[PDB]
Amino acid sequence: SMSHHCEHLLERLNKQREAGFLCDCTIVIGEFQFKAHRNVLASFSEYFGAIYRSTSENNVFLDQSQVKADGFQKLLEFIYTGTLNLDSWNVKEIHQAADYLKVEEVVTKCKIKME
Amino acid sequence: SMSHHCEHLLERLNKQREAGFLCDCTIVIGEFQFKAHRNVLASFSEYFGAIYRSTSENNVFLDQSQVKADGFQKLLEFIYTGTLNLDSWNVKEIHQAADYLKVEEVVTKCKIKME
Repeated sequence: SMSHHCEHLLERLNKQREAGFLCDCTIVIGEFQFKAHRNVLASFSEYFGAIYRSTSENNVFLDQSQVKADGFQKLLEFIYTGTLNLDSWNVKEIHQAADYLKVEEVVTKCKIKME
Repeated sequence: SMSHHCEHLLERLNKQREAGFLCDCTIVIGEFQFKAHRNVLASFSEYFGAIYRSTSENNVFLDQSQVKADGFQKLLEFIYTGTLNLDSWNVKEIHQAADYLKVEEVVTKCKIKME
């Protein structure tokens, strides 16, 4: 019932994101743009949460010298699915994205892996 | 991990709602107003979903002859917690709200109960 309720929610939220529906955040990293929901990002990222206490601008432009787009892609997918498939090649970038954006679930999963 | 992920999300989304944070929907039923998130409402209510394909107005004014505020309160709490505590006195109104707002999880739970 509760796994069913919140899993329903998460699937729908991810369907909306993939459809570009109600996405009130656009995250920019160089020539990459990502559509998402501010309430969802705030739920997992202290960086985005701190931002949305400070401005109503939808667009957040990230420092590309601090976050790789491919890292953020995997991080966003994790936020919207609960899935984090970490391997030797992507782990550093994903770690870097989650550390910069303060998504501590992932940071810890990464350094655990990095061993 | 996944129950943990989506339960985290849901708790945060409900904390945000109770704080009046990022709530881009105000639902009005007579002299009652409710703050919520449009993406969350759309995930569970075909009525609200159909609305957000049609307008960008945040406020939705409901027909109070079709939905009681106390019914909608319990329905909203369910949406944001996964919890639906139905008893003889509230079940009709909650049913009426979920039928009008097409939240089929609840409609069925109600008529199941109503036996």
